[PDB]
Amino acid sequence: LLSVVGFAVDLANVWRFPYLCYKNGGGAFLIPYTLFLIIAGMPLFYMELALGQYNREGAATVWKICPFFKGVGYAVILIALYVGFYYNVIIAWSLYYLFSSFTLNLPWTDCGHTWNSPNCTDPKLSKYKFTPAAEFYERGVLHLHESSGIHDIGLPQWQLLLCLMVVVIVLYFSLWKGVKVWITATLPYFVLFVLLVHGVTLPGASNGINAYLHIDFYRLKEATVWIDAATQIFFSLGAGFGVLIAFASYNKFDNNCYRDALLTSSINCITSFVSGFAIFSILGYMAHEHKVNIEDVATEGAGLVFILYPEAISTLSGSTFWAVVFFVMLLALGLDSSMGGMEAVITGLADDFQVLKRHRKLFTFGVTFSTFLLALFCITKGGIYVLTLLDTFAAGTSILFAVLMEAIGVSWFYGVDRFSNDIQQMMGFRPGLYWRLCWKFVSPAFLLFVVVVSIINFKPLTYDDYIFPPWANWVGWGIALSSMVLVPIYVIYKFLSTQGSLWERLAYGITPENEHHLVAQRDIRQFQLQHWLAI
Ligand SMILES: *[C@@H]1O[C@H](CO)[C@@H](O)[C@H](O)[C@H]1NC(C)=O
Ligand SMILES: N=C(N)NCc1cccc(I)c1
Repeated sequence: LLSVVGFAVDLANVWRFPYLCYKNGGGAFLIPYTLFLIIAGMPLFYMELALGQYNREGAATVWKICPFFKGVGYAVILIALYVGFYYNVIIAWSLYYLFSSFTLNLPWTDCGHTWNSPNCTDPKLSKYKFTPAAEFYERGVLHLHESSGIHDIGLPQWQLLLCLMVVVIVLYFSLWKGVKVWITATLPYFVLFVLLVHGVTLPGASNGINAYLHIDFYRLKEATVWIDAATQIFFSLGAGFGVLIAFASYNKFDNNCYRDALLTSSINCITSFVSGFAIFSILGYMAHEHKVNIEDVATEGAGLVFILYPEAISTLSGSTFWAVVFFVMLLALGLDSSMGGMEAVITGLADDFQVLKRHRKLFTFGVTFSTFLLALFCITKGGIYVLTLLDTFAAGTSILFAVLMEAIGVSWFYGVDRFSNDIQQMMGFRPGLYWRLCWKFVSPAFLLFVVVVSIINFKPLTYDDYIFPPWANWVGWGIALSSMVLVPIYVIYKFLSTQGSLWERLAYGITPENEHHLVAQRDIRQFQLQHWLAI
């Protein structure tokens, strides 16, 4: 019953939300987060679920309702493929930490090991990169010290190569035949609650809680926090990768997508809040232990959780049991999230091409073995730089633009009243005025604003104290545009491939393929003002 908390929690909420929150202060990130969850996240979540469940198609072939928008399905499939590259490397880190967490002297506790620089500092006898946990993550896991930047990235690390190989083999044998246990669905919440309890009882964590609950508004005057919050909203819920549409493809018709959207968004909100709470309790405790400030006590990159959660584990009694339990939780959660993403990709491209649906094993090998070879850039010596580049640009302005185009193609060109009648046929009740106003007007306007301020207010990409070269930002914007350009390219392809006059081309591009016999009789809904004045 209610296998929804095992979809409402994913590696985003527990790995990416921590550093996005910490990077943007305390609750100054939580105000835009819940705002976008109320006006944009939940409406588009419910819209994607209803679309997939009604049309019975994946992310690419759901756009037979307005053919000019299939480029958006291609774009979200490419977003998912881009995210998988650096997303399986986080699972490789999880597996390496789980393998290293089977000793009784955890390697992130003392710093008399071999991966330690002569500049270590121990609070048991600061610059937040000379601590045993940070020096284990950077030099004992990543081997980042052997890399001068993103230009000088070495060869893929051997042991991380083994971990990534295991991860990719597991993903293949999970996805090679199946169309897709509850303990791996409730263990995230158990671990998060244990961590919350210990964090609130930690010494020095009151300061972290005060810093987390403190809402500074000069940070809200700027635009970085809003773009971060929007991107995290569409990264956590999954709207923008084709995962919700591909998973609703297999739902029953009478399934209540409304209550699933409501409950998933609510669990996501409370889970992210409790996750930030635990994270900042650990951060306050770390600032107390290392005798520094909370603002410069840890990294603001993707490896923040691999320094925070080991540091909290190192305090609990029986630290090895909790290390093993936490990293099994993280590994299983990441594996489920990656199964979801790769199954979104495979379902989209297999409902699009029937030869890809017939050869499920070969196509799964092609999708998995390609994200393995391209994840070899993120497991190099300077692969944290490639992972930062991808995390910044693979799902950035791209996913916002993609969900904006989904909302537009469903609300304005397909019809929001047509979509509402579809939903009323599926479940039995019209969505409601709040939902239609968010689908048609509110969510598209906010998404357009965020995309525009994301393109016009763009900060150059940096790691902790390392500035990426300009060509790195050019490469990142090329990665972001490789998906945002699929929509106009498909519009121009579908326009230059439809026989007929200009108006017949427009009609055939905006009319669902199920009703392409109407254009012959010149009966097009979108060509009347009544269609666009439907609220
Ligand atoms: C350690 O600190 C010294 C400062 O005297 C510096 O010269 C050296 O490069 C540092 N080694 C590292 C960061 O590995
Ligand atoms: N659960 C969310 N929101 N994302 C998970 C995800 C997305 C794209 C690709 C992969 I691999 C995994």
